[PDB]
Amino acid sequence: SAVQQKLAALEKSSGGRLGVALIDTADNTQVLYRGDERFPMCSTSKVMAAAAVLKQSETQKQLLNQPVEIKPADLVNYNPIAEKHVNGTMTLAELSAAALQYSDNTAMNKLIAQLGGPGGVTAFARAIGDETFRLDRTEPTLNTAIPGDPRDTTTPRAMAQTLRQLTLGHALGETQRAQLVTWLKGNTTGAASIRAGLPTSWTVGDKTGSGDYGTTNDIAVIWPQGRAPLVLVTYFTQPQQNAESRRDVLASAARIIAEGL
Ligand SMILES: *[B@@]1([O])O[C][C]([C][O])O1
Repeated sequence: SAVQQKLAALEKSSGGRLGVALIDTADNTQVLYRGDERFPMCSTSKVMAAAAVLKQSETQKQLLNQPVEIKPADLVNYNPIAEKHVNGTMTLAELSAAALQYSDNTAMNKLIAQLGGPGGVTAFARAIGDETFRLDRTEPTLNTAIPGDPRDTTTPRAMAQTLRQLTLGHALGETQRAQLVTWLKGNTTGAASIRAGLPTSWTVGDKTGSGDYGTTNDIAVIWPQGRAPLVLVTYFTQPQQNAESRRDVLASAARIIAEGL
């Protein structure tokens, strides 16, 4: 199609490897570019950790209000929110919000621990039918994004389908679903990624991700005004270990997708 030619050309101009999956919920059609290739998830994995805790709260009604201590030893490389609560507590809700809306790495590690380790996050994925997602490490080492390394990867197709189920489907209870959507809509790190390639009137909830090898990711649910929502996953990684982020590629891919609709 025209879109796949344009995405292929974008990829060629960028010098990296681009993965795209769009689901149009109107007719359930899919647009895929390298949709079945594995990409390092980096912080896009945090959506799975938050959703897993949300699933736990369906039975543990008060779980999200459970205070969790933030100790200096818990601090890793990027903790914009946890930093503000060292030697104090944050609720599991506040940690989920920090993981999603500020990409706090310490918060992500507390969610993993709540789930009993990375195997606990991966288990939730299998439970909702995602047999591709795999989380193997904690922050910050899950961001190494080494070419060919299957650890901490998923495919654009698998992630799009799963993000659809979590936000638009019923993988989560109604209250949990609404909370996840509210959290994603309030993401603060995505202004230069998918959002930048779309009309300003469209409502977007997304989770960005970055890591080594110039890995630059964004996954988003999109509510166009008057139109059925869309799910868009954009994964991008590069061959140089110290390559710079390329959020512009994510915006250009989003723009090319928006043109085809
Ligand atoms: B994710 O990828 O987003 C930011 C942090 C930096 O380690 O992780």
